[PDB]
Amino acid sequence: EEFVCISCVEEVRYSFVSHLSEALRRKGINNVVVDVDIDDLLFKESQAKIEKAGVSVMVLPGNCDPSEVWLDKFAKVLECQRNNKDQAVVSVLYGDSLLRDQWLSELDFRGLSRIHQSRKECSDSILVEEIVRDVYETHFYV
Amino acid sequence: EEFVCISCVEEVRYSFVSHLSEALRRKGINNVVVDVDIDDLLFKESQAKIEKAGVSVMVLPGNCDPSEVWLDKFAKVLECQRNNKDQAVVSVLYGDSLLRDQWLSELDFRGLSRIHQSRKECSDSILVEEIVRDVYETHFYV
Ligand code: NA
Ligand code: NA
Ligand code: NA
Ligand code: NA
Repeated sequence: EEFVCISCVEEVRYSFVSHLSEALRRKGINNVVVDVDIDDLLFKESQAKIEKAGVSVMVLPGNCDPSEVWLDKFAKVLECQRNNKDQAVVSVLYGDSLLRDQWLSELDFRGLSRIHQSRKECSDSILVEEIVRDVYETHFYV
Repeated sequence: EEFVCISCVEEVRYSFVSHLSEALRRKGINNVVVDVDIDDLLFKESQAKIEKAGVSVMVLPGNCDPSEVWLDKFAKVLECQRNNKDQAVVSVLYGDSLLRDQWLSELDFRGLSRIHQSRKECSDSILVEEIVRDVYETHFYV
């Protein structure tokens, strides 16, 4: 049973991410959520979730400067990918005031090219469906 | 074809409300969304949506003082109910920092008793499902 690991900051754990998780489940795609804001104690005990995931969906705080977010919070998520080079990484730039050019630069530097983004007056429900369709058709549909 | 009208402020139109709308649609429940922050010009042209709705779901900005919100923005929604006393009203106190006691007082004063609320570390996806189950079983299931 392949599954998806969604990583995020605590601010969207119970809002946007909860809808994303439920939409994946409705599609028949098992998933777990990892809050990157937890102590590195609990993170160590959660690393296996990320490492064993067939798909890693990183939901990024797109309103924030990547220079204060990536190394601090998300580098530890991506490093889990090499314990599984069958693992795909999908990135989501989420927020109502994206530092879009900054994040696109950041993701390119990290070698990440599969990117979904919040858009002006585009509904989050549509964004969720877009992420689900991508994960589903790429990895759970043949 | 009975339908639901969801009223809300612009801040949650494309986030929480979009998930609520999509969840109602998945359940087979037709629905439309009215943004209460629009000009009273466009509101007049949207009154019919509210008046003809079998269920009016008011998604309220629960982090805000009801004394600055209700009369200003939502009284005009509830007044549409009497053009249809077959119309039920469901209220949702949405926000991550609810002025809960203030809003409960406000709703009681308005004669409204069907109330869903954001809860500490309770997912919005669950809140949506709760609202959908209530609307569905009360009005679209016999
Ligand atoms: Na779920
Ligand atoms: Na997308
Ligand atoms: Na929809
Ligand atoms: Na509820």
